[PDB]
Amino acid sequence: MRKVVAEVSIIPLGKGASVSKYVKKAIEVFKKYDLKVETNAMGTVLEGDLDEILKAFKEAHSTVLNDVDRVVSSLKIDERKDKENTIERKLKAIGEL
Amino acid sequence: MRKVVAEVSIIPLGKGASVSKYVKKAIEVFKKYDLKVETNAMGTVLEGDLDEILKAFKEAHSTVLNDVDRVVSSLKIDERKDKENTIERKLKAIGEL
Amino acid sequence: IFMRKVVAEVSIIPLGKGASVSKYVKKAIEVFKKYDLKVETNAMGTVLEGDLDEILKAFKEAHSTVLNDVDRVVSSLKIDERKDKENTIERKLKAIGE
Amino acid sequence: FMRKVVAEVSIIPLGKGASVSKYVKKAIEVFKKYDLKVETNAMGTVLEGDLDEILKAFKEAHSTVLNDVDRVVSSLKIDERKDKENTIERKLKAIG
Repeated sequence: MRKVVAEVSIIPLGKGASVSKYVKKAIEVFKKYDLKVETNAMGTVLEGDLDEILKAFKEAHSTVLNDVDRVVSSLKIDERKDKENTIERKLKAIGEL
Repeated sequence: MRKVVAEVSIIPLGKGASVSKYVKKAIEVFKKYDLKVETNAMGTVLEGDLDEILKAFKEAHSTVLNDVDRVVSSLKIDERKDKENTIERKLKAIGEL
Repeated sequence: IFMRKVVAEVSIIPLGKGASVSKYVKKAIEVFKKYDLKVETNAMGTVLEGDLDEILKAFKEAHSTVLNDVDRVVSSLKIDERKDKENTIERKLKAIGE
Repeated sequence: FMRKVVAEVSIIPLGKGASVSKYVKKAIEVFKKYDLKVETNAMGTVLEGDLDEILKAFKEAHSTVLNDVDRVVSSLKIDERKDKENTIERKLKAIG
């Protein structure tokens, strides 16, 4: 287990401004993995194994691409080896929990 | 009032992995403006006038830079003309409210 | 005083109908050329060098120009600023041996 | 089975003294070990090649830099389309 905190956004192009079903489809993929999932208005934060996050990201990106012609997906990872890599700690450290 | 939804992250390249202090300074800066501020584990989501968000972004970036030698800040704007640009609608649209 | 130099990268994603957005990407780039900035376009975004306020204004105009033709646009601006060294594309690339 | 995509990556180490060029250079050397076209710019590195290879390269680059510091924030952005080839060349030509 190599825990990290990440943020992902899967954006489909060519379908117009209303793409909520695609964003929802991606979130469903993340939930299939052993990850804590916190969705916000601009993306989804994930907490879990680095490899699992990488697999989930690829699957989320691919599942949306299956229904559209083009997708721009972003993955940001924040990992430190001196403290626990969790969403709770991160939030508590800045008074957002 | 040209409302948009955005996500920002201000990362200082000074001290080690310890930078929660700077993250908090930025959040407080945003809250001085007439913006809805929703912070998550990987950044802060903002809702409000575009010009106000740009101003806030610059100040937040600057306030953190005042204490360190280098800062890498990110601003992502999501704006549409067919529906209201609110955090509430975005979350409701994907069933995450 | 009239120059607070930084290096930045901008990418604009239009969410419209049809497969291809190069037309809008091109439009945004043309906007950058109206400001006193060094412009280095790559396959995933555009790198800019110049005054922070000018980059912010250029960013807003680029985003707005594309939004003029589509219903929704997701635009990204990343700023890299340091006070211990010069903020230029040149120094960044030479430092990397590129 | 090739699945070509274009991506951009930035590996940013936290806590070492504003100057992190040696770490950025290290990440770049890692990308070069993969069969990917590598085009570095002042704010990141653009990659072209197989998706899995890019994901692996991203992981290894992030990990290599993390080996020398306490914290690293790495970003990966993928742009993939099914209606046209996924090359840096085409993307650049399409926009002049």
